[PDB]
Amino acid sequence: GAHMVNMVSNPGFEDGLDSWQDWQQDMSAVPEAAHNGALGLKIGGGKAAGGGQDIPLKPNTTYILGAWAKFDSKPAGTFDVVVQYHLKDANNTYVQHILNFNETDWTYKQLLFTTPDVFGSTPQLALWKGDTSKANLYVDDVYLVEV
Ligand SMILES: OC[C@H]1O[C@@H](O[C@H]2[C@H](O)[C@@H](O)[C@H](O[C@H]3[C@H](O)[C@@H](O)[C@H](O[C@H]4[C@H](O)[C@@H](O)[C@H](O[C@H]5[C@H](O)[C@@H](O)[C@H](O)O[C@@H]5CO)O[C@@H]4CO)O[C@@H]3CO)O[C@@H]2CO)[C@H](O)[C@@H](O)[C@@H]1O
Ligand SMILES: [Ca+2]
Repeated sequence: GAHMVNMVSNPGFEDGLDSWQDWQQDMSAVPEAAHNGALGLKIGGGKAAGGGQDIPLKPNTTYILGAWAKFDSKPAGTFDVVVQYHLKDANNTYVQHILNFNETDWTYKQLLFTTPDVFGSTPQLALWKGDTSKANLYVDDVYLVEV
């Protein structure tokens, strides 16, 4: 109203891996992983792996983080979607806003948070598949919207 601002670049992986860092060389944008559109992100099983992007959030602002994910077989651990940054306080507090997934059917989760007055480091959006079973992880439509 009149627009909703989304802060995630290439949120649906429709531009492949554009804008996303592939930390463990274990990511591909493939039709297999799509929940919407032509592509989704597949993070390959067998080792902990993930990727992410840096996001310039505004201070004192309400954001909604949301994502769709599923594992293609039962995981031991989880796949986590995280917004993280440091505060500029005495303890340099590291803040993490976390969605945890372990489902084998496509599942949507979301959370709301409000950013501080000042950031101690540039916010990062992390897609972290910490599970080490053979399960592949699909994730799609990762949104971070200002309201
Ligand atoms: O690989 C080369 C590449 O590395 C980049 O650095 C990456 C690195 O590769 C990743 O391994 C690393 O992954 C970390 C995630 O970013 C971060 O979100 C995650 O944080 C954990 C946290 O440690 C943990 O305490 C927390 O537990 C919560 C549970 O999830 C909840 O269920 C429960 O209720 O509460 C607890 C406590 O809050 O979970 C979160 C989410 O999993 O830790 C990951 C590592 O274990 O990210 C690095 C980037 O930040 C590097 O930048 C590149 O330059 C390089 O090329
Ligand atoms: Ca998609």
